[PDB]
Amino acid sequence: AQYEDGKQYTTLEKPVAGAPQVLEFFSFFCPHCYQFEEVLHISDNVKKKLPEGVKMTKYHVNFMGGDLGKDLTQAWAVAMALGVEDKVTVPLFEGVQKTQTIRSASDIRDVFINAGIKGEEYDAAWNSFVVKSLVAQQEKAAADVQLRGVPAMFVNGKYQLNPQGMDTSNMDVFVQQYADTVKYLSEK
Repeated sequence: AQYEDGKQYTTLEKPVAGAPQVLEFFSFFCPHCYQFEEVLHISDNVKKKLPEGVKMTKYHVNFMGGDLGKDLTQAWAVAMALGVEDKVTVPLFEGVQKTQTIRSASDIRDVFINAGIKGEEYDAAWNSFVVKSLVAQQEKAAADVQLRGVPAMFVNGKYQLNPQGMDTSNMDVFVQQYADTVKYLSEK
């Protein structure tokens, strides 16, 4: 077949019930994640090819970057709670990996302030139980699939993308193969 288990994707031998339809994991410390998001725009090209009625979820992970890594998982929870993912993703990635100006929770907070989120609003969210539950959801989802590396994408808690079985000579062509594969898995 054109799409085969074990080449463009793998099947979880332990399928996760009630998992989000399309679930992406990343870390702001993850170099391939910077490429995925800032250069390839994987999330965006996938969403644009998803069937109607299929929603996309993206979660941060703790297992890179130590203390600051967990702070970023909580910050990403704040981003999700406030609905400002599309304003803070680029400066968080560039702050960690490009300028290396993010070294503390306060530096993370500066990114949101510069993005126009009010200090009181950020602080209230940071300390909120709604954000605590969002941190919990992120941790649970990664735990459900025994997650050990990023970037990663899962479809219906059943299938996991396998980009290493793909031609990367042309970045455009790789991205569309990735997206077409997610669409195929979504219709399975």
